[PDB]
Amino acid sequence: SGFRKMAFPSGKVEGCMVQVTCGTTTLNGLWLDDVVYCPRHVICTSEDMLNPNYEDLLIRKSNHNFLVQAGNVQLRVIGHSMQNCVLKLKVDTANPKTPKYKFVRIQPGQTFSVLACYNGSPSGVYQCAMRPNFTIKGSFLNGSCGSVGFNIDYDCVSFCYMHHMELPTGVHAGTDLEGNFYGPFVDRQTAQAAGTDTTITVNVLAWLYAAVINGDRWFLNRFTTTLNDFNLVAMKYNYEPLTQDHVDILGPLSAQTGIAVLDMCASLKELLQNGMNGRTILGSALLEDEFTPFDVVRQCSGVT
Amino acid sequence: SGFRKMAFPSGKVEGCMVQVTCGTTTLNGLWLDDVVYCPRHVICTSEDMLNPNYEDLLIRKSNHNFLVQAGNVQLRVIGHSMQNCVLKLKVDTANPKTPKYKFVRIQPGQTFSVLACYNGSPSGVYQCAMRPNFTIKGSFLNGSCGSVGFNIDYDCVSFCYMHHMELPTGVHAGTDLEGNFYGPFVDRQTAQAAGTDTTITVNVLAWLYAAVINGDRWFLNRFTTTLNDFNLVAMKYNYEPLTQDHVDILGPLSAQTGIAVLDMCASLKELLQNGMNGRTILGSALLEDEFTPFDVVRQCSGVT
Ligand SMILES: C[C@@]1(C(=O)Nc2nncn2C2CC2)CCOc2ccccc21
Ligand SMILES: C[C@@]1(C(=O)Nc2nncn2C2CC2)CCOc2ccccc21
Repeated sequence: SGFRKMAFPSGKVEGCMVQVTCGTTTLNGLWLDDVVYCPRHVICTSEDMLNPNYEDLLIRKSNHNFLVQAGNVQLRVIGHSMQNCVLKLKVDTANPKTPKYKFVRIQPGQTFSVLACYNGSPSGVYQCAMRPNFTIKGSFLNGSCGSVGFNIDYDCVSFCYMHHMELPTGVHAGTDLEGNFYGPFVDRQTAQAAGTDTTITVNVLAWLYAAVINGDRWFLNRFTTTLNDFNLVAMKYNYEPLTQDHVDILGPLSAQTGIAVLDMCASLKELLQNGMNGRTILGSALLEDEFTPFDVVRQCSGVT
Repeated sequence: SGFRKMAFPSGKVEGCMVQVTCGTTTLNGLWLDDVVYCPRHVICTSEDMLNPNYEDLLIRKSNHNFLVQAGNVQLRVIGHSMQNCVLKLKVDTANPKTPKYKFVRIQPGQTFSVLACYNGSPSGVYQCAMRPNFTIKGSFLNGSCGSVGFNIDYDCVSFCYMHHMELPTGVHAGTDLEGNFYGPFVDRQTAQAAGTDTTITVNVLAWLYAAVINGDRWFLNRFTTTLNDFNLVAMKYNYEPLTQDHVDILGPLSAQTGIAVLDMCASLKELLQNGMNGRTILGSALLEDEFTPFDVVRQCSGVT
């Protein structure tokens, strides 16, 4: 037992991190097969970021201007193209460590692991969620752009995120591996404010189920509620509305614990209305929303 | 910017995980050079755990009774010995993926990453701290024994922990890689209760410095305190006493932020006495103590 904010093992993704340099700018690239993926802002100076015309800035770049280094060995760049906000650099060598992989675009509320990198080298791994306002709250310093977010299904790495930007509020923005930004964000040094960061209700309920499985039961009460009644409270507390799809997804956790989904909603409702009163749930003093119901099942069963 | 509970990249340790089976019991082993390290309780039945005589149980075991599998390939066991609470299985093949490594015994308050494993396969990675009562609060199910805790200094993995046990309270106990338990715990299914789980004061102060660096400054006040005055409050709140050694260790964070160590102690004192009042610091509603001052510097500078 015990329940932790766990990230996927990062080895398969570490084998893909390379360093990409264009002019004075160095960031991270993802090397899969004979292609290196990186944020297109690698071609910009700090001055260009205010109002970059990426197509025009890219005409001045040739294959030899993109320096790609995998560990301490240089990769030969034989092609380059821009797909949305990422550059795809064709190299003459397939990455020998390329794992089985997919490029997926996740939904808000979904979680993933980030392998934070600097100069193509991994610094650490942590678990994130795509917020309902399409930002992530990561740990990213200068040089961390090009670090990726991913999930793993046994031996297949599903890449879902590539880091590009830090908003003036300290939150993070990026793209899927096709270069499309999550949310309305653009790769330009301009006023971009995030919308309401609501709480991922289905994730909190999944985490309440993990708490019951792992022995933290104080918050369980004698009440029940309905989806409509719960959602009035959820609205008031800036929580995502709960749908019948969410109830269905929580079905296995409900079955394993014997606590009906709406009963757990009534427990959550009282926690919202009354607070924790100085108590904790799974070592946290706030309601955690960065575990999906699939993460809870995975961790509570021991999936590898 | 942004600050996260970050674990080290696990690739180097994933390359060392093997499966060890003895009789009906399967757990994890750590393969470094031509030795596989695992908890000695691999030789026990569930019945043996009540009062095992490890030397006597081990006489009935031969090299061929320890089945070691690295991925899907069997390793030939050519020697076996017991060192304290671990077994060292000599195999005929050096692990080709053995990283540069050390075996270190950490102090309470120190943090490390755990690569939770099942049947020699990695399931996830998370950051831990050796609690002041010598327990860890991990996420460990049946079959996770033999999973290891570690730190990394560039390319050198310092192994500090091997998982062995779950106490009836849901907390975890284990050994360093020489097989010596942290704390007073023994590998026997018996009444073992942990002592006071105090808060690692120097870690909380380090995390308050990370919060100021990353923009969360509301808790900064107009006060100062002394070590002796701070420690009276720390005692009342079950916090570890702060020593001049801790003040010295926080020196670089104090320098970087311009906030004297004792001023931050006065901020911590008011947080203890007054609570958070429904506010958060780095997305947490409790004072976090699982970041050392070295972890804060590492993450805030981008060490790889
Ligand atoms: C490259 C840059 C950026 O945000 N980098 C970044 N990302 N996460 C963290 N950091 C560092 C600031 C800490 C700089 C600001 O202008 C922009 C504008 C758009 C896209 C990127 C960027
Ligand atoms: C093997 C065992 C154990 O605690 N295993 C373990 N460790 N972390 C998690 N789990 C599973 C229980 C979930 C079982 C109980 O008796 C003992 C007694 C001593 C040492 C080990 C053990």
